[PDB]
Amino acid sequence: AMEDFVRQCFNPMIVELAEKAMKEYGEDPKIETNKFAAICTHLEVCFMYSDFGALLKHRFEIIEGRDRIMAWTVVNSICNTTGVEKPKFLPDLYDYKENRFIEIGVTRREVHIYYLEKANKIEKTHIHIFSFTGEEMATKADYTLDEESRARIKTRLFTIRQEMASRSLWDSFRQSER
Ligand SMILES: O=C(O[C@@H]1Cc2c(O)cc(O)cc2O[C@@H]1c1cc(O)c(O)c(O)c1)c1cc(O)c(O)c(O)c1
Ligand SMILES: O=C(O[C@@H]1Cc2c(O)cc(O)cc2O[C@@H]1c1cc(O)c(O)c(O)c1)c1cc(O)c(O)c(O)c1
Ligand SMILES: [Mn+2]
Ligand SMILES: [Mn+2]
Repeated sequence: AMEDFVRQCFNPMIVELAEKAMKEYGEDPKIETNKFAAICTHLEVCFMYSDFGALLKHRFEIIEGRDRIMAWTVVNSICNTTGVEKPKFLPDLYDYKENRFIEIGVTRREVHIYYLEKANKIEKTHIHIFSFTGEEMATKADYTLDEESRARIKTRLFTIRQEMASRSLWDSFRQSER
């Protein structure tokens, strides 16, 4: 059962944020278990990406995984102090070094298409897509992180993928992203 996997594979904080998020949108984590696990994955990658952070003490501000009220407080704080334009939707991070917001995507399809669907849904937000195929794609080929950091994100995705596969959950998870 994909539900049981999610609760074994991901830390309880991540799992809880995934539930809250699904319920906010009216979805039952016990029925839409593939989506449940997708959300956990997007969450964990955002935090991983966050935790990689010479000059600045914390290079990234984390925005995903917060209640919307705090998310916008943090986003408006950053905007009102750095002067950067205010997004129309909440992104996932802010980069203090490059002074821009980042929208992380995670797909189990080919990056190039998911990238495009993301970009259309936003415009000054830097997009960075990962996939379970091991690929990635970022606006203007600027991957923000070093290669050490990205490889760790990619390992984690592949680690999730093998643990799914071993329990035959993978192929469903792969097909459900429609
Ligand atoms: O975080 C994911 O969902 C968030 C919660 C959510 C939901 O509950 C229902 C719904 O209609 C939309 C929805 O948008 C949220 C979301 C936030 C993101 O930052 C994001 O990149 C995204 O694809 C989406 C997510 C990410 C994914 O990458 C993904 O494949 C997935 O199935 C889900
Ligand atoms: O609801 C506030 O905090 C949390 C965030 C939040 C949200 O994002 C969307 C939503 O549908 C409800 C919602 O409730 C949350 C909340 C958290 C609590 O710990 C709590 O006791 C509560 O009554 C509720 C809140 C309300 C306020 O009126 C307020 O001034 C404030 O600073 C914060
Ligand atoms: Mn987000
Ligand atoms: Mn995202």
